Amino acid sequence: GKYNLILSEYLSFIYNSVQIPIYYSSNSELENRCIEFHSKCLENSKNGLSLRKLFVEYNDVIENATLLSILSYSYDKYNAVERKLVKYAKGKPLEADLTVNELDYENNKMTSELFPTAEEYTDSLMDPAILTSLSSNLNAVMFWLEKHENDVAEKLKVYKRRLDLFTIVASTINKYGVPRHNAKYRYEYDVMKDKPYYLVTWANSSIEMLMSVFSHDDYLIAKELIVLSYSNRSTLAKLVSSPMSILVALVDINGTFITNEELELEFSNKYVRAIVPDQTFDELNQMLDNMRKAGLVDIPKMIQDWLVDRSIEKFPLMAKIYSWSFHVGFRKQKMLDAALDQEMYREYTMLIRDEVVKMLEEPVKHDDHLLRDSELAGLLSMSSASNGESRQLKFGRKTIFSTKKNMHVMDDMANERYTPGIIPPVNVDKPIPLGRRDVPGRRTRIIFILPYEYFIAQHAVVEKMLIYAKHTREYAEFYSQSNQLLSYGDVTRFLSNNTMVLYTDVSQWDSSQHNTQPFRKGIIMGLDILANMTNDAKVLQTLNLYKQTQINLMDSYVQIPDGNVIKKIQYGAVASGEKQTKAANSIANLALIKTVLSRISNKHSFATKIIRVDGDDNYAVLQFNTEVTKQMIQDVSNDVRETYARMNAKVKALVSTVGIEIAKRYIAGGKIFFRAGINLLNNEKRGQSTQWDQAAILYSNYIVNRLRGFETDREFILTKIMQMTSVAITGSLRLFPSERVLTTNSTFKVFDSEDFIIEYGTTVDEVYIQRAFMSLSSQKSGIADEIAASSTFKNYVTRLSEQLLFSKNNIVSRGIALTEKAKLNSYAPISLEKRRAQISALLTMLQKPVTFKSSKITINDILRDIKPFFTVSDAHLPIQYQKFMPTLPDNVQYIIQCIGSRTYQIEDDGSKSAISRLISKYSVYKPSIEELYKVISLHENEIQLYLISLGIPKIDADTYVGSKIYSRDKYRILESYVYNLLSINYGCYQLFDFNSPDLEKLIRIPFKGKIPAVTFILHLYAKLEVINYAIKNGSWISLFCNYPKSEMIKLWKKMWNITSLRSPYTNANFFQE
RNA sequence: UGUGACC
Repeated sequence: GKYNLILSEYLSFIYNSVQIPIYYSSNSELENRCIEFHSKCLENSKNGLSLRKLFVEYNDVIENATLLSILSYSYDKYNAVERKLVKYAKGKPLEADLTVNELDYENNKMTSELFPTAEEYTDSLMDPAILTSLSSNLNAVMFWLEKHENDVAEKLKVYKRRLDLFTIVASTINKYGVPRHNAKYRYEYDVMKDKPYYLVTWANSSIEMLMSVFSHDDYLIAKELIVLSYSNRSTLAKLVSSPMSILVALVDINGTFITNEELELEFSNKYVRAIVPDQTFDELNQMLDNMRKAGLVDIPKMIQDWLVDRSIEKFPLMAKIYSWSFHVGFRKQKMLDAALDQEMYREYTMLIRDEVVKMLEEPVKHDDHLLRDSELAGLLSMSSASNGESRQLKFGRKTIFSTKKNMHVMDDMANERYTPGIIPPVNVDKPIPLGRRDVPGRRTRIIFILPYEYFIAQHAVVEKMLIYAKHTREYAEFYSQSNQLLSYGDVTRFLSNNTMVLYTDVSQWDSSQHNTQPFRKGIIMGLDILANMTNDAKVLQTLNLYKQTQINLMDSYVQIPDGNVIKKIQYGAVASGEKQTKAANSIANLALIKTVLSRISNKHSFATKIIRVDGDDNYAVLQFNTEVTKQMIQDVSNDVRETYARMNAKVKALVSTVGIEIAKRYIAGGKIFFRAGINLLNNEKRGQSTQWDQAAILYSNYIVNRLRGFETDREFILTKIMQMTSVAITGSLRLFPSERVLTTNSTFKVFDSEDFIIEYGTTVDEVYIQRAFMSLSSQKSGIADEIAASSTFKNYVTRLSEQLLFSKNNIVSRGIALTEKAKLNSYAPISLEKRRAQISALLTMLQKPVTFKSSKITINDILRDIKPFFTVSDAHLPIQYQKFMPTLPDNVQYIIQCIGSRTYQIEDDGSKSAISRLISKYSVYKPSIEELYKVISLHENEIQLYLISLGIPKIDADTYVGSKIYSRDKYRILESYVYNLLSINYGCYQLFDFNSPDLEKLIRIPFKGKIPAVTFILHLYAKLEVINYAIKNGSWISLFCNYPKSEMIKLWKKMWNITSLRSPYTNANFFQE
């Protein structure tokens, strides 16, 4: 409940010259007492009278009623920031060292010096792209500095380390003033021309870093990064994190977890000697020197100290730096520079061609329907993103312009222009428009925004490839339902004194031009073989059109902006934007390592324990018939880089016997680590989400970092959420939502009152509000209705339906309509109509919570039903598992030491249900977990129709609707749907083994009948309650269940009428991965 | 309609 208190200290800090608490209650009498109180407060305020008396008079409302929101009548003029900052600006401002960055515009020159005129200006290279101001970040940091002014012992030392660093930011800002943002949180020319171009963005990164400082080591790290980053905006992060790829090969393995035959983590007390050739030490030194040459002092020393003994026990500091390096910010170059950098491949292409065959051989040979109706599949999968050009579009009786793909496909069909048979050119005549990918530390990469003919032509084939990968282990990122802990265990598995692991970053090869030929050619060569495997007109065309996208891209041309002009240049590299990007890249990176290993074999003899491709890295574990020596590693390493060299691939290739480091994960000393570098106060690009949506994403980002090892003070995050979630009524009237409003599991949830613990309403008031918010979940959009009524639209839906099903529709048809009415949301005009409505709705809600006919059941009610039938009792669980993920907080790690961990994702889509597999053998349709959920619960005769209506043959549609399987699917669907509503795959829970024998011990559930649905939810509700108590208390409890039999039937019914909830918190989790 | 692919 501490949020509602911290909220007032904040407003009482920001505004000084009133606050009007607004309460509400599910109880009539108490509510009028709330209504009355509100009034008297407004009135007294509108007379400068003390509210102290009303707070006593209505002591009842303050005690039993629920805080809904807080009114903020501040009559200043959004200033304060100006004044406030001076106190902290006593240090000497920083002076940009305009000689550190190559490209001139990467140096912190004065804005004007980069853009002499307002028409030449562009924030494109510094835009924080977030819906929160720099001004407020400042306010937030001082608010905290104040609150912890009079701290003691260690807490003070945290304040002192921060008071300093914040001076740097303050001193440097005051020298130019505080940049003022506009209605869209953008920094325009007038305000930026004076201050250094990168002032704002750098402020954001420094504040975000200093607020995540605790230990003296943090302070040392923040300090450096904050100072060097004011001048270096391009090599800092790569410099500060480059060493880590060598360090992993230094720490010895003294016990680690491995993967067993059941594909699960298991402890192995073994020892593996880290063998490092001297040459490696030189490389690591050159890296330490490079860091030094760039100003770096403190950080290099830390790695040097650690280098004396290299103890996995002191390694934590190395990982801390590795994660901090990213918080410097994103490297946003100019489209042109980003794009500018861009006989022995016989073996390499032969592999790409064969691998492409293995993945479609069966699908093709058996005239797979997916491949036949590939075009239709492409249409249902179509998104609402960009097609490239802004077309003029007429809908019904309205002429509007859009770039959306879903729009262009409709308008084009309604005019005979729809022609997926013809795959448009992407050469000099029709240059490829470009997109960009920005990341911290790495250089900017460009992206192709190809026309939809390309998606449709690739969709089906790519989905068949992803399936082959799903059950192929070399494809780490696609294999089974596996998470990263399984990949972690596969490496450590064969590590012994007679084997060495070989990791490799191939991100620079995929972008190379030397690659584009063997690539496309290898695929095409494969598509040919496949074509000579069938005679199916449908299959050969879908397979033919795919061959055409590869040929059109062999010689592509790109539209690179160069100021306010769009130069067209011939691009001879494989960029990315295709449907086959990830799959093809994986196929390629794998064919690569296979080629390298095969080559080096001629010299040395080894065994291939494992080969893996995962994103932009690939790796292998080799076994030798003798013991590995520092001289053997060197020899293998040289011949590997040398092999990569003869292919003209600029790639980083290292060799060790204990660790590996790749973009997604890194294994040091037998343990697993995940870079904690998600930026908080700066975003890659601007989307279309709301501030509320962004508040949730910030918190979501907070959580992931925190689990990964980088923690930002939770009071700072809470502060930010207060700013971002507020709503202005007028210019002096600002409304701030309460803890109950922002954390309750509703459609407006932003974060969990307690980290790592998701609560569900267990009080009438909580339920009250919960039902209210839903009442106004989805809002209308005029523009959306108009277009949802237009001919071109209805014909699209209709045309899609008539192609899919045979008999009647409705369940499916009502779906295709909506799925299409939603895609119109990417269209800003509609997006904006929606928000405006949400705000007014929410504006009147946090003013006097409306009514609601309820009648809708949510996972909340199900649980609130069960709760009362469980008896708690103190229990004890000893710690038995050793820590394998060192950065985890303590309360989360404890859980894992007691109950264990898992290496998989709990099926939450229902794809493993027989019915879903049936509909896949005959239909290109894909029902969601929520549709299968409603379907499976229909009367036997209705299911038989649905199936046959989608093309499922009677012998099969009938053999199912009765079989044991059907009855089963019923349970498995609901199981999948419920695991979905409980976020068993996100946050903290995704880590925990919910089938731990140790955990099962603490759950005593006597069967008083035998009805699966009820047995399931009771056990789950118990496992969650037990784990939550442990997450909050550090101790365990045992749960006993005495749930009646007469109740189990009432429940079972509720169970099948659950409604899913949509919210910022929910969408934040999906946005994660 | 300051917007910019695959996922």
